[PDB]
Amino acid sequence: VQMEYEKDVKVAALDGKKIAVIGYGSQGHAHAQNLRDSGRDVIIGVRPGKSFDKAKEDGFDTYTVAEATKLADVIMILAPGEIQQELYEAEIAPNLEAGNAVGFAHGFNIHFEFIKVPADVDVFMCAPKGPGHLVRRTYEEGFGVPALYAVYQDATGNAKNIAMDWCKGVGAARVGLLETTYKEETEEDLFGEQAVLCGGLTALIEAGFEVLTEAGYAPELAYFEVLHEMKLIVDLIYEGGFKKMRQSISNTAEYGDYVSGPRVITEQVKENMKAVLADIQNGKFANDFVNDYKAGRPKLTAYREQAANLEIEKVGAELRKAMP
Amino acid sequence: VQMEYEKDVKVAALDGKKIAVIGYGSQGHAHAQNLRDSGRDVIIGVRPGKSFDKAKEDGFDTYTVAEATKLADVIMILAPGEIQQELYEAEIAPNLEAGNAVGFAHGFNIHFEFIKVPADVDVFMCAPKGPGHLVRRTYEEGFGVPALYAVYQDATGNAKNIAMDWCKGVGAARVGLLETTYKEETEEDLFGEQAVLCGGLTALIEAGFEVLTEAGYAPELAYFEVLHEMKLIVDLIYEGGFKKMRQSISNTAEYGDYVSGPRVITEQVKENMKAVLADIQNGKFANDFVNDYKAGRPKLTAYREQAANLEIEKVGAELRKAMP
Repeated sequence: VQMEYEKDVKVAALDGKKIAVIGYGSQGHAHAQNLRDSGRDVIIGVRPGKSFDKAKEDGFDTYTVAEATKLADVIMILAPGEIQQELYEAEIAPNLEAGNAVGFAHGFNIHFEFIKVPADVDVFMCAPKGPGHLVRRTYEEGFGVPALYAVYQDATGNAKNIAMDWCKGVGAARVGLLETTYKEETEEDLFGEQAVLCGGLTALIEAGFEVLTEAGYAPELAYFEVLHEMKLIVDLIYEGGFKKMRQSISNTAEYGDYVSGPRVITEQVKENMKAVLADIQNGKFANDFVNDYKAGRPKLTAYREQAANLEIEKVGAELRKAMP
Repeated sequence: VQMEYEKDVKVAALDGKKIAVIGYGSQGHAHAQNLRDSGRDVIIGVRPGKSFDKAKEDGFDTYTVAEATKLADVIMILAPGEIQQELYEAEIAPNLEAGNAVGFAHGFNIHFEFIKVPADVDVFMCAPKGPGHLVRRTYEEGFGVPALYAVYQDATGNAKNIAMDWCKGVGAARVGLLETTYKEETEEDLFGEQAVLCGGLTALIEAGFEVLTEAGYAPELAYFEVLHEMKLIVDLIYEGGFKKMRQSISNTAEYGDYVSGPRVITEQVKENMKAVLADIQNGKFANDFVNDYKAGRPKLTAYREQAANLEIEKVGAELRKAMP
């Protein structure tokens, strides 16, 4: 795959199109405002309430989800993943007309087919790889956040042009675009957050904190040596990969990295990751998540409360207050 | 243990002391410049060469290691770990007097007794939890980098005041100090970098990248999904612990974290970490590091050349180029 920029957006396919951003959370706000600022004709579709009035206060023609869908040619759904299906069936699906384009920033619901859009309507993706506030600020400072785009179904023949022009309008084409598919975006993103970025990482930190404190070491220092110091290392990797990080640390740290990394993350861990990937590919994770939501989030409930009781989280909070 | 600040630096024990900083790398430069800006009487001891001239350029009275040691009351050794022993025996030890204080920023060589300092000389530590340029620049902008301080032997009775006044002089007391011991700093620092921050982390990322690319996914998205996106996750952990990070990510991502984290990092991984810790405590890691250095770094050589051949490093370098 080759990375793409503003020069590669061949068609300004959003020209003359009535655009509805569904949701006015952090992400919806960033998308709609960025596009407005770029030149596009943006309205907002929300439940009446906090976000609604803030959208009107922000200067947007705001409506319900249904009427904003009726008025729109392009409808980007930026509600929370867990309410997209219900919101789509109730408010969006009855108001779609052939030749509309329906966008998402995450492939989960379309890929796993919890939502199915009629085959005379385009489904596209623009997935900026950053949080809404950063997508807005980097644009509010004319560069942006790199993004993935994809098309799930192309009824009109313009779906890829709409997705790239969306990524142009929100600033992402300034820094870089990667083409993907709904399936690859969904599965690589679920795997990355589960196996490395969020699950693996937090579990790796927690396991190291437990080894130290169970061996009798001071928890405040352990907090520094498994968590606080991580930011520096990750910043170095972000800017220059393993190579830049391993150049900047001491030779003693570097050698311990090469020697002990493979003793901690073994072949068995790589196997465990494969079983994590398999459950993403075969739909079992997606079903577990959606089932938990439908049951009233009982697993998420237990998880969140156990996590609030962790020693590292209490020690960490105190130390963060002590260091303004 | 509780966090201490400038207020807790009871005595200004560096007052009237001639201070030698041994080494003029980034760490030496930071420590010496901050202390001189703090108004301490700082000379540089380093072998003739560019460092010798860069120090003389920066306005420091600059001598050989042996000659600087002879002039100084307080001698802070900031040469690289691997040469401190030879450097100390040849150049430093002959020029120490009773009531001098010798400083380190890392306890490795004192804790494992590669270096033994006469019993009428203080041995202390001030260990900023950041790299030199950061220790320098934060000082210039009016705050600093947190630090650990410790004392290994206190001959004069002023060792601890000297360590805290050093941390105050380099800016660390602006942010927070933590008292530790030479044994705990050494063993927790070695374990943190090996099990979590450096070794664990890079092996985790690499195992994830391999699982994705061996399963057939595009290497460039995998880079984003196991590496590039980690900066945001870790910044959130740095600012507000797991709690803030888990609030900030999607519920799908957060759910996957709770569910897959413990599948990847198992009890067996925690057992692997315990064996890592044990080889730190029993001195085997230390001896293997020093033996590799004595034999001409042959293991480190192989490791470094293998690291340079990693697909994730080749694909990351291209993408980091494509995203300036």
